[PDB]
Amino acid sequence: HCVILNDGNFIPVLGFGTALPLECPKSKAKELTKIAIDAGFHHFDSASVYNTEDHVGEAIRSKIADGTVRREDIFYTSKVWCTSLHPELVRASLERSLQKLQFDYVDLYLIHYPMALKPGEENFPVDEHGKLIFDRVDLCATWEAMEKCKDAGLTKSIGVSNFNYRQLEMILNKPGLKYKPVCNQVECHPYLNQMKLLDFCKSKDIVLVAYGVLGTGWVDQNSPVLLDEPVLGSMAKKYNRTPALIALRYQLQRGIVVLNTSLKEERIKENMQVFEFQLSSEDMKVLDGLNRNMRYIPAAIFKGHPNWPFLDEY
Amino acid sequence: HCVILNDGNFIPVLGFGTALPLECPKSKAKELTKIAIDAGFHHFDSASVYNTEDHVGEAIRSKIADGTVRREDIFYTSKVWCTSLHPELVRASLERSLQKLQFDYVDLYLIHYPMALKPGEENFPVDEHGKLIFDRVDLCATWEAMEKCKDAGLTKSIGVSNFNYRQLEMILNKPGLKYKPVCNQVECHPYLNQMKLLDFCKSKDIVLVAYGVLGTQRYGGWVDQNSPVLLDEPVLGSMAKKYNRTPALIALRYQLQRGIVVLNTSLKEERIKENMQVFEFQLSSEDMKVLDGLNRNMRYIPAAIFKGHPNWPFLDEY
Ligand SMILES: NC(=O)C1=CN([C@@H]2O[C@H](COP(=O)(O)OP(=O)(O)OC[C@H]3O[C@@H](n4cnc5c(N)ncnc54)[C@H](OP(=O)(O)O)[C@@H]3O)[C@@H](O)[C@H]2O)C=CC1
Ligand SMILES: NC(=O)C1=CN([C@@H]2O[C@H](COP(=O)(O)OP(=O)(O)OC[C@H]3O[C@@H](n4cnc5c(N)ncnc54)[C@H](OP(=O)(O)O)[C@@H]3O)[C@@H](O)[C@H]2O)C=CC1
Repeated sequence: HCVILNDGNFIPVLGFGTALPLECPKSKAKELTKIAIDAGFHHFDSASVYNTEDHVGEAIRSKIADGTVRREDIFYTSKVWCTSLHPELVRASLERSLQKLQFDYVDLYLIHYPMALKPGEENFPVDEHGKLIFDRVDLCATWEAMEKCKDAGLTKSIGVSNFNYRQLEMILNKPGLKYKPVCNQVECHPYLNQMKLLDFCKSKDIVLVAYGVLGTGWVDQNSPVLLDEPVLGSMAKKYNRTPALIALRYQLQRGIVVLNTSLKEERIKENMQVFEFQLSSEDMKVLDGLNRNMRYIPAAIFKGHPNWPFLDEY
Repeated sequence: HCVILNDGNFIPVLGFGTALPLECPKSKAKELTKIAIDAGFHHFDSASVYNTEDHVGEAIRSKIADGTVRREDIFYTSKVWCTSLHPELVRASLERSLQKLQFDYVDLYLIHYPMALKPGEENFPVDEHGKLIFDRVDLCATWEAMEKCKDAGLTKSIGVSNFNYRQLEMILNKPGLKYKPVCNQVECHPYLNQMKLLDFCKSKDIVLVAYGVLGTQRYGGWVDQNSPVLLDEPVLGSMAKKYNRTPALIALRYQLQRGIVVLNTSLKEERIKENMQVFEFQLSSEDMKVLDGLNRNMRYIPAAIFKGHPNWPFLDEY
């Protein structure tokens, strides 16, 4: 099951992300990758900052050798980090990724955040007081750097992540614009259905790829989470499905491309089930009523940045 | 190595926390307890809300049965959750606990947080909008319930956890006070040395028990997790090389020489052992004030779900 980006390319509605817990060995990514592939996953979401590329790349390659899948049956997304938003550093970043993955190209390249930091190896440069050392950049300048990457054939498509209405407009209403972003990858779940941004994105032919659709110290990790919501728990029993699926399907029927991950092979398989059922129109209106502007990933570490995308209503 | 509490009792300066990562089956705790026991640990920090007591109590009893340790050689701590802060519930919890652990008594009982929630089985009662159902309670009335638990012999010592200046004052300056809290168990580490709260507690014969002394980088998603991490702190990493010790160890040593009781844990037996090494070295006076200069008000455990509560302890400077 796919959908089609405003650049004529197609993308799988269900994607397996590859960001790993701080603990887990980069190597773990590789194993989980394979698992997903054998589970039917063809869409892999990764980023240069995650530092799992080289592994996610190895895994994909491995399944290419034993012919379990063809390179053109795999949609691989990579993202450019904040420390490489300066035009001249955008392409060096994508090639570097490609080098680790040993791919000729990627199927999607995103600007990870509409914010920039001091260029350098350290993905998180900081001062003597421990504060992230920001940096200003002409994003429209960065977007051109991306368009060229698409023209250079390094990526079949390009887009953005964690961009807000204005920031998206800032690019759309760009003088000279050649390619519009095919998507805005943002957190979106029943407690943050991102409708206002979703409809803006729809009225521009841009696809909203969702992450944090299930919500990722003792008290906080044991505080009621998203998949605890009774509006789900019950509705889950209704369809004899698990709440996480109810959560998944909900994002799907909205025409939202949903990402997702797990370290448990038992759950990874379970997520393909999202195609085994539909939600009544009445239930969809019920989930639309759970929203409460609960942004689980605010990117706290950025707050004082000139471009924090989450200050605006959307 | 012990230290004495203002109630005449002694407490091990090094204890093991029995909290478990959301995943790990409640059972894991048992195994982990036994492990640490066989590594020299005698102080075990626990709490009702963790639901690891019956397991932690099974490990201690098992080790008592095979003559590896005697009961009186184990300093066990429990805390009363937010949902049982009403005077008429405090003792019910403590007994509930003793039942699962199968202990005649606990060595220390603390008020887990200065905030209360809707009495009930759910430790995190919420409304139809996902918000926690707060509830007001007269802390002093609770402390009176805490004192009676002492006299009833159910606990040897009593204290508070995650209290700030004012909240401690509000207990100390309590008319008719019988037993001052023996300690204030808070989060404390090189990036949050709690110094101002530390001195106040000392000037009041209240010991300070530090948890999260190494870096949980919790609360927040993957993004925030990457932010500058402690064990990577150069000032520590270097200093560690200077004594041929691990950074975490420099961190545990730093808290000890300040008269602080430290809690710590791990799921790696290799690390649980390595911890005893905190007693094999000393940090020079100079190195001590170097680590003092690391502070940066970095609270990793804010108890975010409580922000809106009337008694959220982390708004005041301390
Ligand atoms: N562009 C951006 O800004 C961001 C992109 N992402 C992308 O999204 C991917 C995943 O998103 P993430 O933020 O982790 O959040 P998710 O919404 O995927 O939820 C995270 C948690 O879901 C749990 N889970 C998975 N399957 C099930 C199930 N069937 N039932 C119950 N719980 C389940 C997992 O637990 P367990 O591991 O124990 O199974 C995991 O910790 C990343 O790897 C990345 O590619 C993420 C954040 C930001
Ligand atoms: N009353 C309250 O409100 C609270 C009480 N607590 C108490 O404090 C206890 C411990 O505190 P906690 O917040 O967990 O924080 P800790 O500082 O104990 O962090 C625990 C982590 O330390 C890691 N670790 C242990 N030794 C080393 C080492 N030598 N080098 C590197 N990493 C190491 C472990 O990782 P790994 O497992 O990978 O080895 C483990 O996950 C709890 O179990 C609980 O009893 C905690 C929070 C709140």
